[PDB]
Amino acid sequence: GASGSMKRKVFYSFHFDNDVMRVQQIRNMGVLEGDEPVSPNTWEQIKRTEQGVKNWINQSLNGKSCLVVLIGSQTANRPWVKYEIERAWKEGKAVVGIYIHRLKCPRNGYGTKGPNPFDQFTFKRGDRVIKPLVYEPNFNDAYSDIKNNLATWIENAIKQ
Ligand SMILES: NC(=O)c1ccc[n+]([C@@H]2O[C@H](COP(=O)([O-])OP(=O)(O)OC[C@H]3O[C@@H](n4cnc5c(N)ncnc54)[C@H](O)[C@@H]3O)[C@@H](O)[C@H]2O)c1
Repeated sequence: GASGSMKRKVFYSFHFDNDVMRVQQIRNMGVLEGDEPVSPNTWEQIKRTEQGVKNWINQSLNGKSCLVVLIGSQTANRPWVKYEIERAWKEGKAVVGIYIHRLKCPRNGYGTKGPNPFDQFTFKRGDRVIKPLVYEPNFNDAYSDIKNNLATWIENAIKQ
């Protein structure tokens, strides 16, 4: 029989102006099925109102079992990243973080390691306190380390 592929659909949460090209490398690995971004002009239209942004986030997260935060230098302070993490967690979805400063951006090279966005918050499910999982790729050749382990990392978050 012809072999098939089955990839988990995910929502990527990240700081665009610093990390969009690093996240592209993860898309290129072909391991997860993340939604592609809307165009810049479409994003500007969405951003005209807070309700529009929330509608877009809520709709994009709806059919996703896992939110994947790609952690760069400023991700922890992005207000819509906070909203996305909160929405995914409140909706019972998996939440996981991956540091991406060791992915080499064609423009900015290697990045500054940023704070863990999740550490600013206390997460609970059913009165248990949980810390979302965060993975730190190998300092040298982070691309290959991520590619080899990303699918498992997301399944670990799903089972949490
Ligand atoms: N186009 C998109 O899909 C898009 C863009 C930005 C943010 N977001 C959502 O908001 C969250 C927070 O991100 P943020 O804090 O960077 O938001 P933000 O609203 O602060 O980002 C605005 C910036 O996004 C850039 N941008 C928009 N569309 C882009 C694209 N297609 N490719 C490259 N750059 C693009 C613009 O340069 C702009 O400066 C993200 O996790 C994501 O869910 C989505």
